[PDB]
This record gives sequence, C-alpha cells and structure tokens, in this order.
Amino acid sequence: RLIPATLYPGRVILSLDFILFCLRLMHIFTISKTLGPKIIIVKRMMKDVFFFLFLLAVWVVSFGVAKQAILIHNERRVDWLFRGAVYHSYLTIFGQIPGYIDGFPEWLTVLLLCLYLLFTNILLLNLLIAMFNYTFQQVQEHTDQIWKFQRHDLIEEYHGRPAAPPPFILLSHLQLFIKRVVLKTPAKRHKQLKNKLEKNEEAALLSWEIYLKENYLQNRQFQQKQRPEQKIED
Amino acid sequence: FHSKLQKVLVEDPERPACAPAAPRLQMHHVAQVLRELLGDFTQPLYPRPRHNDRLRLLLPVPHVKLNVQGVSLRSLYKRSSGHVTFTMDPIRDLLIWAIVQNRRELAGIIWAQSQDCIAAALACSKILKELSKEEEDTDSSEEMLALAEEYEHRAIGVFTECYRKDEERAQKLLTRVSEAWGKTTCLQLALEAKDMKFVSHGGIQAFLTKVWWGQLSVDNGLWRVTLCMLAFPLLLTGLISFREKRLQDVGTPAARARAFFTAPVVVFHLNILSYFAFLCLFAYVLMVDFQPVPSWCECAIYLWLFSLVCEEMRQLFYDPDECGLMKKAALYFSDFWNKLDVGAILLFVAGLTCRLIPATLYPGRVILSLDFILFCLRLMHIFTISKTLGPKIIIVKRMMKDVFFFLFLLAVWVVSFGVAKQAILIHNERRVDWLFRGAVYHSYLTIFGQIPGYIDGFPEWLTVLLLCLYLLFTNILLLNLLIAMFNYTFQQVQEHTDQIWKFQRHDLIEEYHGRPAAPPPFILLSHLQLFIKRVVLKTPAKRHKQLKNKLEKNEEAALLSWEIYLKENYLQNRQFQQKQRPEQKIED
Amino acid sequence: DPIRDLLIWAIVQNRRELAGIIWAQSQDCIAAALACSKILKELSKEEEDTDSSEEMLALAEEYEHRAIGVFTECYRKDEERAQKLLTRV
Repeated sequence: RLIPATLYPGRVILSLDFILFCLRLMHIFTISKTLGPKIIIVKRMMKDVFFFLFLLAVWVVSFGVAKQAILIHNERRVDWLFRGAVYHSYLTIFGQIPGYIDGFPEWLTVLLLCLYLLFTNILLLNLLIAMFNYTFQQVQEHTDQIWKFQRHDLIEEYHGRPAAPPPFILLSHLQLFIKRVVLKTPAKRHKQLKNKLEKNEEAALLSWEIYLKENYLQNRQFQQKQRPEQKIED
Repeated sequence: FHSKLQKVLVEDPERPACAPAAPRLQMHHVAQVLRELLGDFTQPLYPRPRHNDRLRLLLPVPHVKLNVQGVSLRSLYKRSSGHVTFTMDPIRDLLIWAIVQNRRELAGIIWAQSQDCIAAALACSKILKELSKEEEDTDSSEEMLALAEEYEHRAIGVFTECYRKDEERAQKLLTRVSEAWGKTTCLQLALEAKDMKFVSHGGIQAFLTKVWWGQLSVDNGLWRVTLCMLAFPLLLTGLISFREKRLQDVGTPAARARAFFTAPVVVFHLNILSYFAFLCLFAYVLMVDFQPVPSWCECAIYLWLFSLVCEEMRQLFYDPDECGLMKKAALYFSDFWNKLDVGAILLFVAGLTCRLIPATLYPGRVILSLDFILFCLRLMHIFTISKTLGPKIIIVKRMMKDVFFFLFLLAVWVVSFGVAKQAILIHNERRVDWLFRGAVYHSYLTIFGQIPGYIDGFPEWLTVLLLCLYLLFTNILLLNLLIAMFNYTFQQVQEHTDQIWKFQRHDLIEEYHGRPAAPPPFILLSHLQLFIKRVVLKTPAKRHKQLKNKLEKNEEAALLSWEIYLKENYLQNRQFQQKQRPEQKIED
Repeated sequence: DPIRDLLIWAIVQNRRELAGIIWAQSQDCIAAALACSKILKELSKEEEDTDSSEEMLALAEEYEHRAIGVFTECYRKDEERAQKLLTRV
C-alpha cells in the first residue's frame, strides 16, 4: 500500500484480510446459547472443511475438464482462456449455465450432465447431511459441556479489564505506565475471581458444608442399598 | 467332517490313487481335508512326504529300505507305524478334533490348555466358519457360526490382555509365524476367516498404522509430510519427526532419505501424484495436441500404459499357486474394480484405433472423453484411504447399485415432465439433431436453473400449475425422503462399515509394502530388474518381503510362556465376570 | 490440614478404598475432592502402566461425581451462600 508501484497487488492481497478478520470475529462470536454449542460442531468440522473442500473441488474439476472437451470452444484471451475453460464450470453448478453455448452431441450433454449431477447433488449432499447429523447426535452432550466449559474463558478476559471503549483504551494503556513511573513493584490490585474470607465467617460456612456433606453421604449410602443389584447380593 | 473324510477315502481309493490300499483312515487323510478347510497355506499339521505318507498301509509295503510312500524312520510295520511321539502340538490335535465335531463344551476345556493361543483360536474360527457355509443342516450351521464368533471373542480377549501389557511385544506376538498351525501368522490367518471384529480392535490398527508410515512416526501431519515430499532439501531440515532422527542415527542423508522413501506412505502419495499428473497430461493432448499423428507428447501415453499394465503381471507372479494359472485369475475376475480397470484398458484400445485412423477423429473426440471419468472412478477407488473418507465411502459402496436405481427413477420422472412441457405450448425450433435439443435437452436445464422464461411463457395458469405440481413431487418427495433413506441406512450399518473399512485397510498396505519405492516413471527399470535377475537365476527364491517374521527359538519360548500366563489371567477375569453377572446369581 | 495430609498420601498411591474413608472426615470438602481429581488426572497421563492409568482416571471421575453431589446438596439449600463457598479461597 505504501509503495505506489504495486497498488494493484495491494488491491488483491488486502481483500483476503477482510475475511481473515471475519474468521476472528466469528471466533469471538461463540457466545449465544443457541449459537456456541452448535459452533462447537464447526469446531469439530474445521479440518473436515478442508477435507470436503479437497473432495468437492477436485470432483468439480473432474467435470470442468470433461465439459469443454467434446464441444469446440474458441473463446480465449490471456488469463481469460482459463476463465472460459474452468471458471465457467463452477458457475454451471450453482446456476450460471450459458445454455446457448453449452448446447450434435446433445444426447451426451444430457447424459453427462445427469450423471455428474446425480453423483454430486445426491451422494455428496444428502450423505454429507447424514454424516453431519450423526456426528451432531454422537457428541452433542460433549459439545454442550465443552461450550459450558469455555464460557468461563471469555468471562475471565472480559471481567479483569477496564470498561473503557477500544477507542479510549489507549488512555488506559498509558495509565499503567504513568503509574509505574512512581511505583516500582507489581502490587497495584488483584481484580480476579478470588475472594478472601474473614475467619469468623469461614468457620460458619465450613461447619455448614460439613453438615451437608454428611447429609449427602447418608443419601448416597441409602441409594446404594436401594439399588436392586445390592439386594440380590444381600 | 466325517462325511468329508469318508469321501476323501473314496476320491483316493484303494486301487487307483492309494495304489496298495486305502480302506483305513490315517492321519494323512485328515491332514489333507484340514488343508481344504483352511486356505492355500503350507503343508498341513501332519507329515505329507515319503517319511509319513499315511495313505497306503494295508498291503505288505516294504520296510525302512523302501522309504517311498511307506515307512522310513519308524520302527516296525505291524499294520501301523509306531510312536510318532507327540507331533509337537498334542493339545492342538485334540482342539481340532473337538472343533470339527462341533462339541462346544468339550472344545472350550481343551483350548484352556493350549500353547499357541491366539493362533489356535483364529484357526478354529476359520475352520468353523468354513464348515458352516457347507453344512446343509441349518441348525448345525447356525450353531457352528455362533461358536466361531464365540472363539473370535475368545481370541480378542486374550489379545487385548496381551496388548495392554507391553504392546511392543504384543505386535511381535501378532506377527510371529506358528510352526504348530501350518507355518502361518495370526494376522494373515485372520484375513481369510474374514473376522470382522478381531481386525478392528485397537492394537491391530495400531500395528497397521505402524507398518504403514514405515519408519517415520505416527504423530506429524499429513498436510506437513507432503511439503517435504516435494521439497527434497526440506526433508533434511528439522521439520519431520523421524525415528532415525530420534535415535540420532543420521550418519548418511542418503540413508535418511532411503528410509523415508521406502516408507509405504510416500510411495502411495508418489503413485497418487503420478496418476493425478498423467490425467492432466492426457487432458493436454486433447485440447491443443489434437493431431492424427503420434506427436512429441504422445509416446509417453503408450509407455505409461505399458508400465501400468505390468503391475498386473507383477501381482500375478507375486504369490500364486505353482500349478494354478487360471485359478488365480478368478480372484481378479471377481474383483469388479479390477474388471473396471481392464475395461478402461479395453476402452483405451477401442479409442486408440479411432485416434490412429485419420477418418474418425470426431468419433475419437467423443469416445475418449468418457475415459477421463472412467479413470476418475478408478482414482476414487484408490482414494479409500482417509479416516474421515473411507468409512463413509463404504456408504457409496453400499449405494453403488442404488445409484443406478435412483438414476432410473429420477431420469424417467424427468422425462415425464419433459414430454409434458413441450406439448401444450407451440414450439417451432427444430434442426437435425437440434429438435431433440429444443424438445428434451431444455427440460433438464429448467430443473437446475436454465429456464428460458420468455419462451416458456394463454395457458399461463396451467404452466404455473404443472410447474408447481412436478416440482412438489420432485424437490420434496425425491429429495427429502431420499435424505431420510440415506440417513437411516447410514445409521443402520455404520458400525458394519467402520469395521469393513478397518478390514480393507490391510489390503492397501499389503500391495503398497511389498513393492519397490521407485516412482511409476522409473518402475519400468524395476520391471526389467527382475528379468535380468532371472537371466542368471532359475528358481523363484529371490526374497520374501511379506509381513511374515520368523522367530528364534529362545525368544519364541519367552513369548509363548508370557502368552500362556496372560491367557490364564484373562480366563480368571472372564470366570469372575460370569459369576458377577446377575442372571448367574439368580440361578445360584 | 491433618485429614488432607492423609487424603493426599492415600490418593497418590491409588488406594481407592482407603481414600474414600479418609475423605469422609475431610474439612474443606469440595476443594479436597477437586484437588484429588486434578492430581489423579495428572498422574494418569504420566503413568506408563495402562491398567494403573485407567484405574486412576476412573477414580478421578469418581471423585468428580463425589464433588458434584456435595456441591448440588449445598446449592439446593441457600444457593446465595453456595456461590460464596464456591468462590472462597
């Protein structure tokens, strides 16, 4: 961007950053109760994204090479023969089909288009649905507990931090340095979830906790006897 | 088994085959029938040759001086042989005799005192499974199959107990040969018994994924090994995790790369990349190099076809029977993927005849395009490798015939709409072999998006009505119910498919291990390396590069004692669980 | 922490039956159960013997459930003090 002789490469190398930062935005957006535990599913599928990309894109090339073979295409320019040969194959999958150019071998054009679409839109779509759904069911409890788990990681970083907006956070960045201009040791404050308790109240909570432990132990001992396998042994 | 034994005695009767006589049963006959029940493995448990050829002792055959189809080393000929002391597997002899009679309660007691434990259990499973498929009585066949699966679980338990403690010696025990069971190995013996559950258990696939990835590691990534695949200098860098690097045994970069290349994984990737690039090479000679003459970039295809087809004769000469040339090709014929490979070869033969003839270039431009996808099917056949790919490509293996089924369903249903679409509207676009276009080819395009609305649309209400009705029938019923019948079948046999993929994992490993690490471009050199060798040599005794490890006796004894100890440990645990089961305590 | 001293010594030796008896007389209950779970989980990942590692992991999960039960019994009655007990050092 600073070099004036490479603006065009700077117009194409900084566009990917817009989605690379969108990935980071999605990383922060593991928050909602109906969002996070099912974004753990895409966390499970992060490598399978590359896997299915390598599968489906190669299978798409398998049709793109075959599409332009029999028909006599003549549209070619520097870095646009590539367009007319390959770029027009992925568009014919999601709808941009130049039929007046794509269609003697009309029977074979029908046959191959039906066969490749049968292989893709059936097998790689609905079996993909099945292998998504079964994996979703398999570790749904695991993912729920995992999201419950990482809930605290966001809380820890968002609690021990000043409430200043990011535009003003540069002020708080220098607030800790002007403080250390006078101070010399790291003893400013402990703003963590670590609460020290007075002894006269700690004793009161601990006695209550012991009482409830014994209550729980009696209940567990009762359930162990109530279990029918124990009575068979009896 | 008694019927089979009374039938072998007549197939080799007294006069013509066991020439002196054979109305008496003797151990050679039962060895012969056990060989039939087992696979094509080595000489059976009892002595075949002239020393103890037990076929022809009822007539006064000569004594020790004979040593041909008679008694040679044994003491006396008293209408018997003598004391063949214990034939080195006395417990296994009772185990086989009890197994062939389907005495379930009796065989379990005898197997407890066995020596070569896992091998005996697997061999019994194979014999039972083979006898069940031939038993005419359904009750006997079902009981035999159930006992075979019981002995499967019995073997799996012992191997699990052995693998938990010192898995490194567990794999050694796995790959060890067994003199007491026909000079075979436990792993190989599992393949023929077909053994869904044993081969899918833990350490089995661990040893598979250890022999695969030959010497490097099991930890570093597939996406990271491919970088040093292409970048030769990057291999010597501190990026890959070797075992030679772990042991700092790198005294020669040539040897460090030699082990890397002899690892089966890079051979697989190198073959895959050659097959991927020669497809691009074939695509090169159809867009720009459409010439009626063999050009500069054309003889490479003929040489490549010559190189690839030689792998078939290499496989034929790999491990055949020394008498059956046609009986080995039956396996290749039954292999429908091999049938597709040879069909793709035949289609190339049919297309080359049109390519060489200058008067049929246009038919050669349309008959060789299908080969590009026919070879893509073969590429997909080889791409049953990844852990998230193979066990769910077993689903499309299940659905291979249903692909044709749903094609015949949906295409006919598409024609049902294509015929009706052009009926009411007055279409007038027609040319030779383009009236077909304008009538039928424009119907499938209107399904996936190419709808010429300005031509397709008085009967606008009926055009709306029929388009809504047909699309309701297709995109709802044949789509989401298809989803349901895919998902339910995926759930139904998911475990079956997982174990099946675990099963076929070894088939790739066997073909990719016993093969030189040369790239396919250089494999023509190794093709003639075995012929220049046979110019000097005369007998097939070059080497045995199989997963069959012979063991020294002083170490075999050490493993077998440990295996017996662990068998007894496992038996005590199983006996304890049987008592712990509540149904047993109710009986108590 | 005399009871906690026996609890740690019994936990590190994988004496499942012995540690449960000692934990019943413990004072800082949930903290002790969680600490025992962490020690067992850390020792399992380093134990070379697979049987010992599996038993240690199973005991760690057992002590997990033991802590969860006590905390549930504490949270049912006066959840406001239950969180105070949770966040106490």
